[PDB]
Amino acid sequence: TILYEQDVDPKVIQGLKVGIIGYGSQGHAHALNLMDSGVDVRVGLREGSSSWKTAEEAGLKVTDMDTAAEEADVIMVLVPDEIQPKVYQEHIAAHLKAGNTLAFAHGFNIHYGYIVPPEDVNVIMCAPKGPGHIVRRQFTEGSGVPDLACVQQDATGNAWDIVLSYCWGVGGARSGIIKATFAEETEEDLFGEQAVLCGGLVELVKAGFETLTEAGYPPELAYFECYHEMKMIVDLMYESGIHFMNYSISNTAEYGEYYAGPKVINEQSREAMKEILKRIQDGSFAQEFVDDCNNGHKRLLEQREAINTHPIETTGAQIRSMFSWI
Amino acid sequence: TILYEQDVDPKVIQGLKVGIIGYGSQGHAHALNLMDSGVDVRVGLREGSSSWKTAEEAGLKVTDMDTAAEEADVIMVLVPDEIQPKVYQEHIAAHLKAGNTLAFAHGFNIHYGYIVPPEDVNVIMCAPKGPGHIVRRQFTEGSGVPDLACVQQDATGNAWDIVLSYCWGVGGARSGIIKATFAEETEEDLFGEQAVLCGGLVELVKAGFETLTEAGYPPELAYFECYHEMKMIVDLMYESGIHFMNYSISNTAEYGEYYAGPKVINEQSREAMKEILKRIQDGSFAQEFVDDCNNGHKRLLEQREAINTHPIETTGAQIRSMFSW
Ligand SMILES: NC(=O)c1ccc[n+]([C@@H]2O[C@H](COP(=O)([O-])OP(=O)(O)OC[C@H]3O[C@@H](n4cnc5c(N)ncnc54)[C@H](OP(=O)(O)O)[C@@H]3O)[C@@H](O)[C@H]2O)c1
Ligand SMILES: NC(=O)c1ccc[n+]([C@@H]2O[C@H](COP(=O)([O-])OP(=O)(O)OC[C@H]3O[C@@H](n4cnc5c(N)ncnc54)[C@H](OP(=O)(O)O)[C@@H]3O)[C@@H](O)[C@H]2O)c1
Ligand SMILES: [Mg+2]
Ligand SMILES: [Mg+2]
Ligand SMILES: [Mg+2]
Ligand SMILES: [Mg+2]
Repeated sequence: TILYEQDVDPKVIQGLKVGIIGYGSQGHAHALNLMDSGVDVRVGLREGSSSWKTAEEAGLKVTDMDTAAEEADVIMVLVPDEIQPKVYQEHIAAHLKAGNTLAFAHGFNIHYGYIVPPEDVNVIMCAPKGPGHIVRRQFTEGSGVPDLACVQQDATGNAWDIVLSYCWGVGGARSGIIKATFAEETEEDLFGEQAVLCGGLVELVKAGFETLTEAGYPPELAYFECYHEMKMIVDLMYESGIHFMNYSISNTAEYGEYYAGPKVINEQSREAMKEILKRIQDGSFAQEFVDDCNNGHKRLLEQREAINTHPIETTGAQIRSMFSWI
Repeated sequence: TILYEQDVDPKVIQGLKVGIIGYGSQGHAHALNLMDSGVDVRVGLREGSSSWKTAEEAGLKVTDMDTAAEEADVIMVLVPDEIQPKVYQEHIAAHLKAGNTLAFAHGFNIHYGYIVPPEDVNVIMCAPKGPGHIVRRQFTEGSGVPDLACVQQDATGNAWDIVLSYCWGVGGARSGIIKATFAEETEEDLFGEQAVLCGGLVELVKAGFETLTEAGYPPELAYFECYHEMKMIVDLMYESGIHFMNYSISNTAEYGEYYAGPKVINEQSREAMKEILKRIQDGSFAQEFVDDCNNGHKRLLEQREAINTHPIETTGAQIRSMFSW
């Protein structure tokens, strides 16, 4: 089920030229981890982008997107999902040669049919299960974010060797690579970020913080209890399991966990998770999201403004600004 | 509202002998952080404890609980909350002298009245807002878990100086010390662990993992998606705010966050939080917990067995054992 360093061949990606289109969250992580893994990488950007100089200063070769796509054997598309079909049609498609590989870090555009690649190129994905800044940070610390590896089209007959070697180059074989399909990855990744990692988690910490401040407790106190301490609890779970986190916390807390958890994450919460999954699988969430992107990110940005001005953020920025380290 | 190093005086706790009763999750953290901060510390344990040799090997003075309470000026009680009244009456109370300080790391027993200390001793609390192993790890890395500082009784007239200095000694001034009362700490601490940090968080990750495995996804994939990635998201929030974590994740994920969050943490979840807080404030949760403790921890241990043998735990133990670093 899970593959590690003995299951992959680093030489396969080391023998191919990689073009990373974009330099955002995933783009910088993939480009720098592959550079450090001995791969010939170049980053493709719009002329005059502010990210040009950043990438150059980090030691990477930077060129325009058309040049990166024409030079590369593996073209990895790391611009926002809603932008990829336009960037693909205008700067990538005409430069694909039979025997190149087009790669993604999410299956959204190929699964939902917004990009249809030509027949004589591989279509692969290396999807790190982790946000880009951390895909970079863990690799520099000797660890690595786990990846899902997928092949939609194998024109060379070695697409699997190529995608597994690319996961190696971004740190995935340190923690584990799982083979999956483009539809599986798209659906589980959408579900996780909606239900648990970003949707669920940020609303649970906001609701706790608002319960405490509504009840009269000071917002600095509520930040250190519901928000800052979260990292500490999750660090123990990440390293050593729920059983070790529950051994570290007091018996008072552990009884409280078992009593309160099903009350806060209730039958309705579970039914909402089933409905989240249903709208992912039926394509309705993907259409909602692309509709909002074609309406100037209207919903996204009014929701961004609301959370960025929430009292948990104003209180947290002041607290964090006063931390001192020895 | 928040106090830092310039607001505390390290020399006060450096001038007092501290006795730590117990050596569990908070106990080892307070003993070793105070040792490293230049305080004269001893740990008090039962003769023959398996923790005795671990504390000696870490370089602490270790004695029996009655000797540590007789040697000390500040006696910090870091045994489980349900057993503090018995250890206090049998090994601590008779050794308190006028001018000593009795300290706790949670206000549960003094708030709910299970311990009533004598009149000429200070009664203080330094409550780190973090699990003990991390109170120690952050201090050794040059950071520190923030603390609540409280004074229930000030016999010496300098109990505030002592508790703030003690918070300095365990790393609290690096991140912030807030003054609070014993009632406020007890209520907010019980609420946070039940509603958010331990109850809410573990059931959220369980429910996402079970949704995916019921829907046919493999458990190892559901572990990496719902459980392992959580640390990574929370790290960004801890270091740089929700606005930075939302800048790091894709626009697809950020739209997904804002659409799905209120559906999973719903109006019922919010009403359950307000009920959790009401049973904390009215003492009913405290009595429920102490009744379970007086029944052999029967409910706690059946629920511990059920989560320790959940597929999320069996899958995680096997995944984590194969990490290369
Ligand atoms: N964020 C994550 O951690 C994460 C996790 C796993 C997978 N994914 C997947 O990785 C992929 C990329 O996501 P991301 O979040 O890394 O992207 P991102 O950070 O939002 O992408 C920013 C990059 O796209 C370029 N860009 C933006 N709009 C553009 C346009 N109209 N034309 C040309 N370039 C444009 C930007 O250019 P400038 O530099 O010039 O401003 C920047 O280099 C997506 O498929 C995503 O689902 C993301
Ligand atoms: N856990 C946390 O992170 C946390 C966070 C903040 C505050 N608090 C508060 O800190 C206090 C201590 O909690 P904790 O979780 O650190 O305790 P703990 O780890 O459960 O305490 C274990 C220590 O208590 C001793 N002990 C156990 N039963 C005993 C008995 N019958 N008689 C004598 N000693 C006994 C143990 O002895 P042996 O070593 O001999 O087995 C061990 O040294 C509580 O007030 C708690 O609310 C805890
Ligand atoms: Mg993801
Ligand atoms: Mg995603
Ligand atoms: Mg606490
Ligand atoms: Mg507690």
